[PDB]
Formats: sequence, C-alpha cells, structure tokens
Amino acid sequence: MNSTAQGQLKSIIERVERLEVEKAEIMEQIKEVYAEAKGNGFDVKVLKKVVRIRKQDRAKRQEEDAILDLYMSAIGE
Amino acid sequence: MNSTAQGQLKSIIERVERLEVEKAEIMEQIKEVYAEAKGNGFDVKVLKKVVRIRKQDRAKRQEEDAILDLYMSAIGE
Amino acid sequence: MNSTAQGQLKSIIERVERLEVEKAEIMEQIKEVYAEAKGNGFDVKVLKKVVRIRKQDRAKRQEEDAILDLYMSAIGEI
Amino acid sequence: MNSTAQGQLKSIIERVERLEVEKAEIMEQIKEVYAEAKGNGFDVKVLKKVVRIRKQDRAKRQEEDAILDLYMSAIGE
DNA sequence: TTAAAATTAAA
DNA sequence: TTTAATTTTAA
Repeated sequence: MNSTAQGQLKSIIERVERLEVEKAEIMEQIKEVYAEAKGNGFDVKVLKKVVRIRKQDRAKRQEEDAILDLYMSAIGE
Repeated sequence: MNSTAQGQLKSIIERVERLEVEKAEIMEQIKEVYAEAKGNGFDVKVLKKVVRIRKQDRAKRQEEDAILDLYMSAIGE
Repeated sequence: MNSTAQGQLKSIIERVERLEVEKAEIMEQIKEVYAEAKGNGFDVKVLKKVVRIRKQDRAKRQEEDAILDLYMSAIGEI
Repeated sequence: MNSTAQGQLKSIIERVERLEVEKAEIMEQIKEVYAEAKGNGFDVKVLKKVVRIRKQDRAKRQEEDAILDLYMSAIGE
C-alpha cells in the first residue's frame, strides 16, 4: 500500500488504542464504586440491575412490567 | 504429531462440529417458536423475560426483587 | 387474557424451555469433548479457534488473513 | 435503611451512572474512528482484529499461532 | 438485531 | 472448578 495510507492506518490504530485505554480506566472506576458499595453492605448484583433498569424510559419499562405480569398471570406463575 | 495424535485431533474436531450443528439446529428451532409467537400477537421480549425468570429459584427471586424495590424507592424515579 | 390465549402462551413457554434444556445438554457435551481433549495434551483455546476457522468459507478467511498481514506489516507490527 | 445508607445508595448510583455516560461516550468515539476509517477504504473488521491482537503478548501470540499451524496441517490445512 | 463467543470474576 | 457474568464481536 501507499506511504500515506500506511500513515493513516497507524494513526487509526493508535487512536482506537488510546480510547480503549480510557474505556478501561472508566471500567475500573465503576468496579471501584461497586467495591465501595459492597463494603457499605449493599447488594452489588441488585445495584447493577438498578442502574440497568434506570437506563430505559420509565413509562416504557413500567408498561413492559405490566405485560410481564399479564403473562406470568396467564401461565399461572 | 503422531499418526494417532492427529487421529485423535481429527476425532475431536469431528465430535465438536457435529455437536455444533445440533446446537445450531436447536437455536434455530428456538427462534422459530418466538417467530411464531410474535405472529400470534405475543411480545417476544417479554416472553424471553418470562423464560429467564422461570430459570431462577422462586425464593431468591422475590428476595432480590425485595432489595430492588428497597433501593428503587430509596432513590426514587 | 382468554383461557385460550393462556393455552397458547403455556405451550409456547413449554416449547422454549424444553429446547433450552436440549441446548444446555449439547453445550455440556461439547465441554466434555474439550475437557477430554485437554486431558490428552491438546490446547483447548487453539482447538476452539480451529473449529471457528473451519466455520468460515476458505476463500473469505484466506483473504481476510491476507488483508490482516498487510495491516500488521504496514504498522510495523510484523 | 438509615438516612446515611440512603445517602450512600444515592451517590453510589449517581457515580456509576455518570461513569456509564462517559464510557458510552468513548464507545461512540471509537465507532466514529472506525466509521471514518471505513470511508478511507480501510477494512473495519480487520482493523478491530489488529487492535485485539495487539492486546496480547507477542511471545504468547506467536506460540498459539504455531500450535494452530500444527493442528491445521495435521487435519489437512 | 442477533449472536455465539470468550475471556474473566467469583460463588 | 463449574455455573456466572463480564466483554465484545459477527453477522
């Protein structure tokens, strides 16, 4: 390939790798918060579901919760 | 490697690949059930949720849901 | 929902769950193949890679690999 | 739960969610880098493979690749 | 979307 | 040390 093209490839790779280093740091910071929470006596598993739950629109989730209750009711569970 | 060594290797590969084919068939059959369910007016997302839930122990389930409600009401939404 | 709709739902759930039990069994058997292989001196990680590779069309993988080497060479990685 | 426990939970959730926002922001930046690369005639799929490969130790990578060559050849490849 | 796929943490 | 769960990719 070209010399310039080789330059772009190298820049792209280095750029992605810098971003993935930042991502890794953030992931470590998240695990540190949960570590702190666990030390406080909180249930990490539930805490994570709390975060996940809050990511979706309230109205939509509650609607889906209602459908779930309808289904669980139908199959007798 | 030996003739017996490669003989074993060829056996392992053959065994894994035959099981992969069967696993693929089952996975396709599972999607067909959901496709049919969707066509019948059911919510596939909720359906998969129902399946997931029924895999969990009843006790632990309501136990983690109780903690969830505690956390959720504590932080509100 | 209707008593009939209830029937459809239950049958659907039963179908998925029986199929998932089947899937778990197959996945367990696959694991048993790898564990037996591992006990015989084979590299499990490499074995799975072989299986993965053999899933792709020879033509495709050969070209993707060619491109890969081109990139790895360009950045002085290889 | 105590008011202190309530305060802990509130900040724990808020800290995680802010980190999630940042992590998600980096993830879209990475997709943008790859999106731009695609426009520059680069193979995104191969690009990602280069990154993953560079995350492994050169010495170990060459070793696994050597074994791979042995296996493939043994079964005909 | 769907996936299958995997390395990894921890029960 | 085996079910989990975390991550990422294919497709």
